[PDB]
Order: sequence, then C-alpha cells, then structure tokens
Amino acid sequence: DSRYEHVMKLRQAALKSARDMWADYILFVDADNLILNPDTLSLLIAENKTVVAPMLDSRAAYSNFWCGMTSQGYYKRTPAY
Amino acid sequence: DSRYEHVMKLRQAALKSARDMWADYILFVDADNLILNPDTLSLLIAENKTVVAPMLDSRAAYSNFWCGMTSQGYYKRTPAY
Repeated sequence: DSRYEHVMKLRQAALKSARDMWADYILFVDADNLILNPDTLSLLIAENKTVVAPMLDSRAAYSNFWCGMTSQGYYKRTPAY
Repeated sequence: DSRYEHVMKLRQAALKSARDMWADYILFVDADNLILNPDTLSLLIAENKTVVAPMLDSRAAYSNFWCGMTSQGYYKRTPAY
C-alpha cells in the first residue's frame, strides 16, 4: 500500500505541476509503453475529448481499457470487448 | 539617450518572460492611462488581430496613434486623422 500511496502522490504532483505552467494536455507515458507510431500525439489532440487513451496492442487479451466494473471496481467482461 | 536603453531593456526583458510561461497575449499598460470601460480586455481579445491598441481619448487632438511616417519616422498629419 505504500507503493500505491507513492504513485498516487507523485502523479498528483505531476498534475499540479502541469496546471501552474499553463499547459494544454498532459500525456502520461509509462516505462514499457512503446509508443511506436510517430503521429500518436497529433491524432489524439485533433479529436477533442476530455480524457482519451489509445488502445495499445499486446500478445494476449490484456490491453488498457476495461468495459465494466461490477460493485467494487473489478473486471467484468461485457460482450462488447 | 541613456534612459531609452533602460526602457527597451525593460520590455524586451518582459516579452521574454511571457514567452517562457506559455501565455497568450500581453497587455502593456503604462501607469498613466485610465482604463475606464471594464470590458476593454474582452473587446480587444475578441477582435483577433496580431497587434491591436485601443484609441484612448485626451483633452486635445493628441491621441496614441499616428497616421503616417514621412521619411525618418516623425509625425505627419494625414488628412484621414
């Protein structure tokens, strides 16, 4: 739980630091997320939605978007996955 | 001629602190002009031009915009004034 707390605090500090620089957008890459296609940022920016997140592939079913949380926020597959 | 070169050194050192902060627009007001009509900033913003300036008034003909430079950048009263 200390690691969860630290990650939350660090991301919150990043967001706070991106509001005092008067900056549109804040794109949160992480360690291993290989952003291959060079035009990712332009294609996300030119779409005008508040929180958008491209769908990265993988080797198996795993990806980076759910389709439904049941009662306490755990995966529930919905046939539109 | 030793005061001018301390005037520019205080604007060219201001137009540089509004380019490293990502700040649209910059309003140069010298502490001698009465900014009366409280909607001057919105009315200037909504005009969408590169360098725009309100036409303040004064007791005599002198206002803050010329209408022609002759050869050496000194006033010439074009009949459109």
